[PDB]
Amino acid sequence: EENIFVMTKERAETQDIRALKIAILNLMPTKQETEAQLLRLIGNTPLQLDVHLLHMESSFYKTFRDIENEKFDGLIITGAPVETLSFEEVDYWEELKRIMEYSKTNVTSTLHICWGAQAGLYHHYGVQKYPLKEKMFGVFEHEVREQHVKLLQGFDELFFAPHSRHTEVRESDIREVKELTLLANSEEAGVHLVIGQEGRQVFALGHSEYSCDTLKQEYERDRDKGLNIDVPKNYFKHDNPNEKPLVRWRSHGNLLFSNWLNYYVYQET
Amino acid sequence: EENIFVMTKERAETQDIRALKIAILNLMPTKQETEAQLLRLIGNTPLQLDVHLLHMESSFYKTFRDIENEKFDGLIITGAPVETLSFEEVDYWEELKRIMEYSKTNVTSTLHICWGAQAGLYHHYGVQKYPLKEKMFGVFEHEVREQHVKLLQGFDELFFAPHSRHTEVRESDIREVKELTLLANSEEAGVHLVIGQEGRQVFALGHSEYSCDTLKQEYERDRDKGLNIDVPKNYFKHDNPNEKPLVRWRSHGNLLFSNWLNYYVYQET
Repeated sequence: EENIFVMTKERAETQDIRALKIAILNLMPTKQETEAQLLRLIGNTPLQLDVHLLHMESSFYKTFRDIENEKFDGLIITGAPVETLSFEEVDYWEELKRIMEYSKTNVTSTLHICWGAQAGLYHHYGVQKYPLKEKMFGVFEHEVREQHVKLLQGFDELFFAPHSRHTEVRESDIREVKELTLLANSEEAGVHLVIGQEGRQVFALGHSEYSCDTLKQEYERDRDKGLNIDVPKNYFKHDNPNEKPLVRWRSHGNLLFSNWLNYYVYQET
Repeated sequence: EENIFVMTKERAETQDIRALKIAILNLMPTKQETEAQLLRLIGNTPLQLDVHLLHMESSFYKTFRDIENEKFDGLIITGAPVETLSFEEVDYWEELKRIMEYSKTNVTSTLHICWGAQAGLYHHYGVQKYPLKEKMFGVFEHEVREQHVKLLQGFDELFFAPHSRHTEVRESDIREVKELTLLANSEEAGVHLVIGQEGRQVFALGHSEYSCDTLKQEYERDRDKGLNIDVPKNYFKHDNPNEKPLVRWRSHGNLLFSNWLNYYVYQET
């Protein structure tokens, strides 16, 4: 045949797509590290992003007051160093409730990380947290629990993710809630990824956003405070803290944030 | 402060980038499956791709004759069912030599898969292949051997990839070649990813392009021919062939092809 056809994979015409409006609520005291991590991870999209930084009310930062009449495509609520308290004992609990209630109506998809996820689950769905006898601490094997869920687009069926917490939510408590769907659990570490109301909320209980040495730094920090803490599991070679950490969770951290931004924060029509 | 700044991750301005010209040389007899797999995998880029299908000389297909005066951004040379023969005994060896020589000068980066990789290594660098006493067959853990190599951008330090072959190349033989750099090996399966001349050639000895049931189909095909073949390793749960395969290699198959296309096939200036 004289005229041969070619296969053309059409370029992504994202040029004319309106920028995604994204807010990050950093509840951390070690503010800079978290911000940097999340900023790298949301680079995982060809789309343009306007990132608004927020914090509580006890110069790039705003408060809920400044945005309560605004709408966002996405919101990230980080973890916080308050997990051993009852939710209501946390100083800023009432302001956090206003933000989370606001998120139902004014944010397309809100991503909750670690304690922020527990807070979101508790407030929105009544899921309680519970103390662990020792810290769930290391990198753990997870398994995908749902097929054909956009958030898990491209995930390996088995994948690694870090956890760092002295508390937990229980699979059984999440199972009871119709509006929740369990996406990824670990035989050892339990619940990691959960989605609520079709992605209206995304909850990540582990710390997929962690960078290379985060667990290492936490280990040494706690060890120096004189805490009795074990080496993070499946992190150091031979459990030797002088060794370079093994990074097995990087790819699925990128996939999580990329799929969130691409399929949940961005909506068509 | 009255004027708060926002962080903006700028959208990828790939709109005005010329389409990447890519050729796929399918040496397989089971032609359609391979083509489909590779086509899905090269969808992993926001860039536009013109894909030209080629085959040997013993309607979307062309031959080397049609393109010998052309230049390509990228070329994929698949594997083939001829691994037990000496390279020179393979019917189309001489035409394949012309193509591979052509690739040095007329293709920016050529990706070689499985036997195609052995052929490329042998022809370009004198690396010989050797018979295995039993088939290297299953999904295997690999480790990254080089930091800061674009092809391994976003890779976990440990990752899974399939192998399916009764022959091998040896790490030591690859080590001797200055123009070759070993990127990923496996304690069990040996050499997987190698790069030659700064990405001018990329060699993948394993089969990261394999889809879910490929190893399953091969197992049953060989078992039915009356061959004595073991269950693929780390593939079926409990080594039970009636079970759904475990897919641990999907993410790094996508990363491989995405990084190849983005950082080796596409060049600036």
